[PDB]
Amino acid sequence: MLIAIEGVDGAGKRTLVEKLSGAFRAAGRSVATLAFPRYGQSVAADIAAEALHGEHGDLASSVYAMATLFALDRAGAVHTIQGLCRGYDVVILDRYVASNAAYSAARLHENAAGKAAAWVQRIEFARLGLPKPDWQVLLAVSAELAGERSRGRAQRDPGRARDNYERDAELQQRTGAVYAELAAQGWGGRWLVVGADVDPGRLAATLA
Amino acid sequence: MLIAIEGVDGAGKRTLVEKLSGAFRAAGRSVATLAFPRYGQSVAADIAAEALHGEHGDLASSVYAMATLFALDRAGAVHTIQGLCRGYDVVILDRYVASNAAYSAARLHENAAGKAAAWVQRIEFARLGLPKPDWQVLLAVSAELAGERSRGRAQRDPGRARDNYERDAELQQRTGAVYAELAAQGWGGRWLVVGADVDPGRLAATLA
Ligand SMILES: O=c1[nH]c(=O)n([C@H]2C[C@H](O)[C@@H](COP(=O)(O)O)O2)cc1CO
Ligand SMILES: O=c1[nH]c(=O)n([C@H]2C[C@H](O)[C@@H](COP(=O)(O)O)O2)cc1CO
Ligand SMILES: [Mg+2]
Ligand SMILES: [Mg+2]
Repeated sequence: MLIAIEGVDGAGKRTLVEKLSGAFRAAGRSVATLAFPRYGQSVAADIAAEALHGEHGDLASSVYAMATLFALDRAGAVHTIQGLCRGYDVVILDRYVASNAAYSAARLHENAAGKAAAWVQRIEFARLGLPKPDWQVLLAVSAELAGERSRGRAQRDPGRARDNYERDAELQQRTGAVYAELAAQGWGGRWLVVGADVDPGRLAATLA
Repeated sequence: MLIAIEGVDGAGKRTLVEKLSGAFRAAGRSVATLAFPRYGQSVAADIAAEALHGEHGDLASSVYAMATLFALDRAGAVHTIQGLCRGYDVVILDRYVASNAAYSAARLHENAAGKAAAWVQRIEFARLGLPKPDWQVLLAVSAELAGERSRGRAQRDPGRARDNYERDAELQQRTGAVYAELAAQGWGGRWLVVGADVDPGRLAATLA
């Protein structure tokens, strides 16, 4: 089974991933995890990160260019995803194809039914062959609370300064609204919306 | 030996490549050839082409985004280049790293000493590890004559319509001027400037 954890920056995805993986393991299932962007593992992922922190000229100014780098990152991990799925019972991902739809739609002030989300659909799933997730969990959180966690993370960790997207409070709010639409739409597969208080044991029972 | 054939669109590079490869073979050396962008062989190369023909939203509007896709294309062919160099005596390329410097510098109205050309240097050679060419041949031609060949190619071949760069006569002229600077500078390795009348036999003797 392939599970994707989605949400805005500072929503608390990586933590939910560690709590979830533990719950599945306390249930007897082997678990594997992968996080996108795969920093350090692919040039596409790295150039993208550097671009969000101000490098590579006008790269980050193009909404479609950024989406492409993130998609090229995933395209390079297809065999790896399939391998993990064959050998493990559960595979949890920290962000997946839906992040590209939500952020791209939000940067262009479009909704989940817009052209950007449809573009991601056509390129990543149909063309690049990334397998659709069995489940997509949306850790819904107030934009204010999320931004607060992102700002705190930057204050206490020099190698964790916020990037362009994280400094745009408006983009984070719109992205939140697009995510909520994607879920109700069942975009790319079935979704499950949870909050900060979601119980890891029950949650893992819903996804089992 | 690694040889790169550079020049503006319609300069006549592919033809010089077929005439050159024949001259080396008539000299007893095995020859191998590769052309960039590697259309059909890599997603990066294909998205780039589609973008130049009007697809993928605002992608082609970013100078650095296009340069990145072309570089990602090459990055994926490094092992292939090295393999060809080990097994063959001569390897001729239809366009290589210098095209990214010339076109990028020209789109930004910079010269060969500008930041764009320096960026390509840092990312493709130093970071991605593409081997520098032993020789870089610049097929210098009048911008007018080149554009004339590009327009004729489009009239007689439906699958050969000009792309964005080819329709910009001003970009083609500036790109020509940047190329001439790159050569005099010996950018990326030694250069050889030739014209339409260059003799394939002698030329191949200079590169032998
Ligand atoms: O496909 C994507 N599209 C996309 O826009 N992103 C965004 C989310 C962030 O602002 C950034 C990477 O974020 P992070 O390292 O916090 O997961 O890029 C991330 C991905 C996944 O790679
Ligand atoms: O690195 C590059 N940078 C770059 O700007 N180009 C340009 C030249 C063209 O206008 C186009 C591809 O051209 P062509 O198929 O005629 O070789 O992209 C081509 C390459 C090589 O890939
Ligand atoms: Mg982030
Ligand atoms: Mg061309």
